[PDB]
Amino acid sequence: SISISYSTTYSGWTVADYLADWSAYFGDVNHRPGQVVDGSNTGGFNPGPFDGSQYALKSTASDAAFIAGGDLHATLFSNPSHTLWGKLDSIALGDTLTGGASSGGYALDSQEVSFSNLGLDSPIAQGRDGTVHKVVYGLMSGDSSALQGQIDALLKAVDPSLSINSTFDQLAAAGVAHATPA
Ligand code: HEM
Repeated sequence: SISISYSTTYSGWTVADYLADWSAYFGDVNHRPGQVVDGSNTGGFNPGPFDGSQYALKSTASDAAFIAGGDLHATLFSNPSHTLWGKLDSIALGDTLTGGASSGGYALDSQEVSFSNLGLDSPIAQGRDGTVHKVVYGLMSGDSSALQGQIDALLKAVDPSLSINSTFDQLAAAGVAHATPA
C-alpha cells in the first residue's frame, strides 16, 4: 500500500494542506511553449538525458524541489510529444536538490515528505492524459491537485476513513506513514 514518510515538523498537518502549501510555494516553473529554458526549468533525469529512474526539478525562484522515482520516460519531440510516462513509484518533496546524472542520482538535502509505493503506470499511448504525466507536470506547474487525487485513492483503498484530509499522525496510527526527524 502507499507508504508515507514525513518529518515530525508536519505531524499535525493534513496531507492536503501540506501539499497545497508546498506546491504554492514551489511555484509554477512555466514549462510551457515559448518558456522552456534548458537548465532553468527543464529539470533532469538520472541517468538521462530523457529517461531514467529519477526525474528531479528545483523551483526557478527558490531552493524548493521534488524528485519523482520509478521507471520514467519523456517523449520530448516524439509522438505523443511532451509526455512523461512510465511507472511512478515515489514523489519526494523538500528543498535543496543535490546530485544529477554525473552523481548517479538525485537527493534532497532537506526531504520533508515522501510518498512511496504509488503504483502508478501510464502507457505512452495515453499521452498527456496519463496519470504519471498529470502528477508530475502538475508539480512542475505548482499544482499538486493530481498528486493529491492519486494519494487520496490509495488511502481510501486502505480504508475509506483515510484520505488526504487525514493528518500525518493519523495516517501513522493507521499503518501507512512513518515519521523522520525534524
Ligand atoms: C529533461 C527534461 C525536459 C526537457 C529538456 C523538456 C523540454 C521541453 C521543450 C523543449 C518543450 C517545448 C517548448 C516549446 O514549445 O517552446 C517542452 C514542453 C513541454 N514539456 Fe518538457 N521537457 C522536459 C521534461 C518534461 C517533463 C518531465 C514533463 C512532464 C511531466 C514535460 C512536459 C511538457 C509539456 C506538457 C510541454 C508543453 C507542451 C504543450 O503545451 O504544447 N516536460 N519540454
